[PDB]
Amino acid sequence: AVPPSLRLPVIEAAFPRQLHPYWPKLQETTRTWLLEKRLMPADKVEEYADGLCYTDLMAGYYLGAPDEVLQAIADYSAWFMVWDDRHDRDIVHGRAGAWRRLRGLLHTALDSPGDHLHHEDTLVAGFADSVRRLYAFLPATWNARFARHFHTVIEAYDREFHNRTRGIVPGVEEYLELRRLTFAHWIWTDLLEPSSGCELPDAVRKHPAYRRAALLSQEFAAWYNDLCSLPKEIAGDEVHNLGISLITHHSLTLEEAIGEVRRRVEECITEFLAVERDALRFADELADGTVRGKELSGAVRANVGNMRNWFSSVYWFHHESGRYMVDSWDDRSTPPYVNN
Ligand SMILES: CC[N+](CC)(CC)Cc1ccccc1
Ligand SMILES: [Mg+2]
Ligand SMILES: [Mg+2]
Ligand SMILES: [Mg+2]
Repeated sequence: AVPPSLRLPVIEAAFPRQLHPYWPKLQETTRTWLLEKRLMPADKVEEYADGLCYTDLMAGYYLGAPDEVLQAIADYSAWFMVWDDRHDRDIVHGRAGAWRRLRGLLHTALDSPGDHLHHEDTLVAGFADSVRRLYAFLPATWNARFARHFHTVIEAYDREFHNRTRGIVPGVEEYLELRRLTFAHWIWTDLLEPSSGCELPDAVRKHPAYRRAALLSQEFAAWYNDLCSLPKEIAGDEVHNLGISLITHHSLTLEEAIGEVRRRVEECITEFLAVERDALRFADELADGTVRGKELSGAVRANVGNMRNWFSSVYWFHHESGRYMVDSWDDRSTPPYVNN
């Protein structure tokens, strides 16, 4: 059961959870990867990794993915969690130089991951290993789009570094634009395609129904994260959160901001339900009787189905993962799974 302040009855009633059959092997393989790439200390891997539920999150999202595709996605996603932790710790400890150098190496490794597989910085080497594997599934045109999207994500993280160092809370609209990048909306959307085995042509993925369904899936996920991660983020002096922007710039109380974020999250669901009908009609239209048409139709249908799965996976992840359980920590500002 979910606390009433975080409960979304429409998710529970209309978005039933799904789990990829590879999940049991995925859980252990990603844990071993985190250990072997030295992305987390061995004792913290053993104590916390399974409880963090990072593989559960992805195995509830990219249904139908080939096992090796899901493995690369899960490793990359766990890396992404550790990177968020490193970014936070660099801010907290004022390591502007270390952040800047890491930022530059990630930009370079993103374009040439093979060159960085054995880099002295284990965080860079881990990134490169996952990215090189992601680059082996689809044509180089997809790889170039992934890279373009992630260069933008890195710079959004750099903007967050500047905001927190300068004591700046973004305005609400500024935040919503930034959040599409710090949450990596377009990366998760890109990764639908290797999961269904097909790079979608620009004309297909830029169709308004596909774009809008993809957007709303990610807006829900990011703002639901904001709702559930607000306590940990307040305790950690994090400033990036829709609720924090509302409190700071619209002078809402903590209770008023929670209610406002909740209402915006709820609206994402029913806006998605409306556009999902249009997106599945588009999927039907692509089935024009040709082989390629059947392939594109099936791929769009699978991707839209996983856009829907993201709602339930993200919902339950926030209640299962130890990442957000600030009430259990000795130091509310320092999560125990983080390298401080
Ligand atoms: C730091 C976490 N994350 C993914 C690694 C950054 C993009 C957002 C996220 C949080 C919770 C669920 C799903 C994604
Ligand atoms: Mg964070
Ligand atoms: Mg973050
Ligand atoms: Mg958060």
